[PDB]
Amino acid sequence: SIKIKNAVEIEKMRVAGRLAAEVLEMIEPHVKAGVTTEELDQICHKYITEVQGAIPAPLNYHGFPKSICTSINHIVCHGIPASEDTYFGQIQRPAVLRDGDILNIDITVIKDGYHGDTSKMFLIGDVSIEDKRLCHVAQECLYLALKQVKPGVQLGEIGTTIEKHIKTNNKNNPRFKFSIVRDYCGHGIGAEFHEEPQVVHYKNSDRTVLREGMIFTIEPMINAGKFGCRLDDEDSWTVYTADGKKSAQWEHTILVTATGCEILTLRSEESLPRILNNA
Ligand code: NA
Ligand code: NI
Ligand code: NI
Repeated sequence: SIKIKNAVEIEKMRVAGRLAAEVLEMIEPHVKAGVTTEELDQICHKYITEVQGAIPAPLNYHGFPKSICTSINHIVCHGIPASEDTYFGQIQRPAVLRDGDILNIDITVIKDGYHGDTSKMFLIGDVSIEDKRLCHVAQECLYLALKQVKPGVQLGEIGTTIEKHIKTNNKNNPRFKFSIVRDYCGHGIGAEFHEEPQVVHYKNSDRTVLREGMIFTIEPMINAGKFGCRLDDEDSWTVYTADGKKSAQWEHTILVTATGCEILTLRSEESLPRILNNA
């Protein structure tokens, strides 16, 4: 059952989404070669708890051992902040940022019982053209999906729009060909982290109709190689590309408006409007 938020819930979700964006704005100057993901987790936990008077959701309700998810390079999602690089058998489980890395920081804040969920890519020092393209095309996927959202649109149009963009990029850029992760989806979000509906990022024909007052996440994960992932059996959380190529993701929490959508997690650096009129 999908929740339609009332005026009061929308204003609390607006506050939680602004707070989630603010964490990502605050952390940026700390993100550089030689910093551990553990340090970023400490800086974010202190800011969320002591400055924002909010809660980091992963730590408190999801059984996650830390306050933020930090996914580097071939990590797709749910990277665990740590003070040292470890190994999942022969697979690197990184925690220390190096020149050339891409980094996803995923933030989920609760403020007065409502969730704000968002993530972005950081480019660490001199990043390859390949890796810049991957991060840039992943954000184009999110932006283009957002431009399809308005009351009356079927949910399947989101993944169809993302897969159309990736098929177009693959036709026009066969040196930089990408795939869409199938294992993880966007979701209704509000008083509860995981609400209806599920939002897949690949071509599908889900007939669920978007309505004004629905709030959900769009969070496409784009792989530089094949679509498949592998779960870390040792730490229960770290998701790797099955082929060891890099993966990039961007996430926004969005409110369906009368004529389009509101990006509740929009950041100050983004050249996307806070409110899209898609009618
Ligand atoms: Na990645
Ligand atoms: Ni998230
Ligand atoms: Ni999410």
